[PDB]
Amino acid sequence: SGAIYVGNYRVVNRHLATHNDWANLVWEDSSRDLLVSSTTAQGCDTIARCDCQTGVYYCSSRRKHYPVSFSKPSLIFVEASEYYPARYQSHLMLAVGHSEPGDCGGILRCQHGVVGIVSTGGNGLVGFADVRDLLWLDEE
Ligand SMILES: COc1cccc([C@@H]2CCOC[C@@H]2N)c1
Ligand SMILES: [Zn+2]
Repeated sequence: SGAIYVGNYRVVNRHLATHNDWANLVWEDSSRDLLVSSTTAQGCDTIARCDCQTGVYYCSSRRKHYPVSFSKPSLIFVEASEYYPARYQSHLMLAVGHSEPGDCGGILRCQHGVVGIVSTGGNGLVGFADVRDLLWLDEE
């Protein structure tokens, strides 16, 4: 589980979005596993605006933050899960590292701020949904 809180936006894994999120939906892309809902309070996360390929992600299933190299956001084939059929997830970054399903929402961060959230992985990989193209998260 986990979320990014930037301005009056909450960014979650689409597959973990709650009832209030949809009701309060701003934007969702099933192909990115992202959902942004509206918030009453102001968030204090900074979104990275960069092409960093190194960062640190939180792994709830190890209670540990791991330094990782990761691929640039790409269209990647992702095996079926309980939440999605087998399909090409867009804007997805892979690293070698431990993840289990429940680690989705863990932040990946570089020196510039939040890069993305754990979305997929397994067999020693972890996939992160990029949020760094979502320039509108920083305004309105
Ligand atoms: C971060 O998310 C993860 C991490 C590990 C495994 C999975 C699921 C396990 C079931 O088969 C589909 C996926 N590979 C997701
Ligand atoms: Zn960066």
